[PDB]
Amino acid sequence: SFEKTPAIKIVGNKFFDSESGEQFFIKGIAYQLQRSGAFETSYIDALADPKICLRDIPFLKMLGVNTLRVYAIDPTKSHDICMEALSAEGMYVLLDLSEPDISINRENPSWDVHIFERYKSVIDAMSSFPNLLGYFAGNEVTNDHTNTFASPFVKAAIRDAKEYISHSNHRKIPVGYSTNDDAMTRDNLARYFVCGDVKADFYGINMYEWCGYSTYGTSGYRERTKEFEGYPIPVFFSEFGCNLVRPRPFTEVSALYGNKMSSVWSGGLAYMYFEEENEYGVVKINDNDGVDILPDFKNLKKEFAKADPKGITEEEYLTESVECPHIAVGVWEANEKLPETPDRSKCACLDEILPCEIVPFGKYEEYFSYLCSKVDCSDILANGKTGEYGEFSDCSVEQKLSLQLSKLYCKIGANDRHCPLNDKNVYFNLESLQPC
Ligand SMILES: OC[C@H]1O[C@@H](O[C@@H]2[C@@H](O)[C@H](O[C@@H]3[C@@H](O)[C@H](O[C@@H]4[C@@H](O)[C@H](O[C@@H]5[C@@H](O)[C@H](O)O[C@H](CO)[C@H]5O)O[C@H](CO)[C@H]4O)O[C@H](CO)[C@H]3O)O[C@H](CO)[C@H]2O)[C@H](O)[C@@H](O)[C@@H]1O
Ligand SMILES: OC[C@H]1O[C@@H](O[C@@H]2[C@@H](O)[C@H](O[C@@H]3[C@@H](O)[C@H](O[C@@H]4[C@@H](O)[C@H](O[C@@H]5[C@@H](O)[C@H](O)O[C@H](CO)[C@H]5O)O[C@H](CO)[C@H]4O)O[C@H](CO)[C@H]3O)O[C@H](CO)[C@H]2O)[C@H](O)[C@@H](O)[C@@H]1O
Repeated sequence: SFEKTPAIKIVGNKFFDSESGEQFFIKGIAYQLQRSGAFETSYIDALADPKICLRDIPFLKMLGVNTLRVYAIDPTKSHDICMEALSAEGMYVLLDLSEPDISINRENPSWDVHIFERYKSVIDAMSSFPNLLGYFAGNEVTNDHTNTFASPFVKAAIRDAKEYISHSNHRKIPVGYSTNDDAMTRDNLARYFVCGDVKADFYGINMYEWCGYSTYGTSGYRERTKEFEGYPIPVFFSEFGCNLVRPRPFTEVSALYGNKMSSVWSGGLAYMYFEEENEYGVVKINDNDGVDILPDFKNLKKEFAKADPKGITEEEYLTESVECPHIAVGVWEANEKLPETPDRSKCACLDEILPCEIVPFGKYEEYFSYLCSKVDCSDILANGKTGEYGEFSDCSVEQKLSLQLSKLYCKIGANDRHCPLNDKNVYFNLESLQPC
């Protein structure tokens, strides 16, 4: 049963309970374990392990959260027990689609079949749950003025995730973006993610402006609120909880759910449940695998308990694209033109027909240098600054390398099955001889 968590839907720039019509405000906390290699996932999926989630849910209930943010799940594992247990306590999940080893690389961005398949797998693993609030298609990808060209790749991912969900049988779970709070890029990022023909469904900010005993005015929350007034999609703090002063009083929570902010913001999620020697936890897991409550826990509990956002109902709420920011060198370099939807079938042709391949089974960046000095690699280049994307730029890194390897082989024309790269991961594809 999911009775206690009816699906949340979006209308304009607010979330609503699809059954009651009441505005939904997030009172959340980030919930993600980390390991302190070839045999286990690099990330830990607490939602795949009942003994973990069932341990923590009583404590989450005590905090008074209705939402968790989870950054990584393993789509090969079941999640129904933990998701059902969360639902039974009125709790929803915001979930990143990426994981540390499969994400858009902010410094060398690509939007390709490998990352897209990761996104689809998470969508197919998690979309049956009514308490799946939303998916993030990226987290802090562009994070300063030096990597703004990564943002078109994120927007393509938003487009493609939304279309994959739309064409599937699943409930249309919204797909949004989570950003940091760099003063130089934050305005352009917010506009970019709602400009042109592709838009984020919602927008979360990792918000650390309020440290210690700050105020609505001095913290910055007042100005942030003024600037998001009328922003066309729901906006919330995907993280908050600056730890400069401890124990964190979390007085920002009083502001966030107060009358002035509640008209603009859809709430927020504290960062985070687990203590990881980074002093951001509200609990610490002991050597006995038990939960030790930390000094922050009671302050967050008290502040959420007191939080009573006055919203508006769906019915009362109910009663021309935005221009993309202009390009300026060193300042804003995210082209409006987006990479194409990765095409698994086109890219799989490379696996079948290419004479020379590199298996997925330091090397890569060096092998590109070498190959791309001998053949023209334009067809695998992706440029988010100029909006120019090569024909095979959506294929996996290994497919892109294999294409260049095979072009070099054909250019040489020895036709002797010696792939022109002496390396254990290189092989001559025998299927290439079979007569996309
Ligand atoms: O320099 C050349 C070498 O570059 C390497 O590539 C680097 C590349 O791997 C790296 O990718 C970034 C991802 O790792 C990153 O993944 C995100 C996680 O960081 C995030 O963690 C969250 C954290 O943000 C929050 O504060 O706490 C959470 C709870 O603890 C924690 O989970 O989770 C996200 C969701 O799972 C996850 O996506 O994502 C970035 C943005 O998309 C990626 O950029 O990027 C580096 C550049 O910044 C690259 O250097 C190559 O692999 C090597 O071959 C090269 O030698
Ligand atoms: O470093 C990697 C992590 O980067 C994050 O993104 C960064 C982003 O969060 C950051 O935002 C700026 C805020 O930090 C800044 O906040 C200011 C407060 O820190 C300050 O606290 C005062 C304190 O200075 C004083 O000493 O004592 C006071 C009493 O205790 C205390 O309140 O208050 C200021 C207001 O008076 C407040 O401004 O505000 C800036 C302007 O809004 C924010 O931009 O900016 C960084 C770049 O500059 C970002 O890199 C990511 O989210 C993390 O995931 C990364 O790990």
